[PDB]
Amino acid sequence: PITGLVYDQRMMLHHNMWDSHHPELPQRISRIFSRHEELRLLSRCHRIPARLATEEELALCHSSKHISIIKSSEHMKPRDLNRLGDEYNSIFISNESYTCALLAAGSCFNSAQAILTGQVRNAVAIVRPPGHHAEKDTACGFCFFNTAALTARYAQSITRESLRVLIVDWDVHHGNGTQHIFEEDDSVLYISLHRYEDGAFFPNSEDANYDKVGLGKGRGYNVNIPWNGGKMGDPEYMAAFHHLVMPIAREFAPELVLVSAGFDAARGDPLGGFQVTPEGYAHLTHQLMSLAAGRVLIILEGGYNLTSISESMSMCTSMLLGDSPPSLDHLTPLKTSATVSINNVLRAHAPFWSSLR
Ligand SMILES: CN(C)c1ccc(C(=O)N(CC(=O)NCc2ccccc2)Cc2ccc(C(=O)NO)cc2)cc1
Ligand SMILES: [K+]
Ligand SMILES: [K+]
Ligand SMILES: [Zn+2]
Repeated sequence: PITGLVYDQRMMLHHNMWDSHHPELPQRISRIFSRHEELRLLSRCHRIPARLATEEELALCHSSKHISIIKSSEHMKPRDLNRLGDEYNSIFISNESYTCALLAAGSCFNSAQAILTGQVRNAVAIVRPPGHHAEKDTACGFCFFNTAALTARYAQSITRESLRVLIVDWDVHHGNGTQHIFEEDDSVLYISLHRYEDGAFFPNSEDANYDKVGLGKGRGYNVNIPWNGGKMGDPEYMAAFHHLVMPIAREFAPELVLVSAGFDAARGDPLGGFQVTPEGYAHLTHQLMSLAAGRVLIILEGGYNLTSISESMSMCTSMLLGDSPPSLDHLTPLKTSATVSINNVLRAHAPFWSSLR
């Protein structure tokens, strides 16, 4: 029962060459990694080597046009990199972005393979750039390829096509890319908790609302938990896990759990506006570990307070290693709008899940 860890400093090379103060800094992952060494979590883990995703593996979720357009950025001069990135919503590109995107996806492939072959029980992936905003045919919100979506498809390719994968997305933003990719799919259950503000928060789309339950055979397999008008924290996310995430997950019975683990909902994040504590993330991780015989892969998405994301993700790795979960409140009453949100999701998904009756 070992925990895997994958990290490669080459993923720092991707950067915003016109703004050295951009929040998607290279030091996001180096600070997370350095904290794992200071807390002596690194030497307790088994080091998974990073690798490059192949274009065939990328084609599991993305179109040939999108892959070839991102690949062509390798050769561009800065003036043309700037024009190309301006065609997207919140995207900056450099000459090494494609390679870094390949390394983030290939690293999680090796981690899922290590989990599904039994080499490790679970794993953590300290990777960048993130992926959950990336669509089949376009890049968006600092994401080029959908690392979590690709990993679920890669997981099915090395086991069986119908492998039931649960994607839990606790990044403060809606994973619009992951939802659309698996929207008609009933083998991948997508559960996202995200700040919504009636569609005013990025990515500013009503697709993130609670009534989007999936399409076709995927009806019931898309669970949006949208927060509105409130500084959500540990009590709200714990109650969402107790009423929605866990009863639906246990009925779905996943064989593999992927966590789009953004930490921009953590306390102190400069743009998330929430106050989830590192002990809160630790509790959420310990919960998910009770699923799928403990086969949990935690993939870094967003998070932009260097101290916050380093302490938060370190708490998650400590849970995967088997350390005792923190004791939290449980009796703290929720903000009223959070009870409204949880009740709205229960109402929209009760027809599809007998555990929600
Ligand atoms: C350079 N600096 C300091 C910022 C730049 C953009 C924002 C921002 O606001 N966005 C969201 C957004 O709404 N942009 C439109 C807009 C228009 C006018 C005013 C304000 C915003 C970008 C963003 C995208 C994805 C993720 C993510 O993947 N997180 O995990 C994070 C952030 C903040 C600071
Ligand atoms: K989310
Ligand atoms: K789905
Ligand atoms: Zn985010």
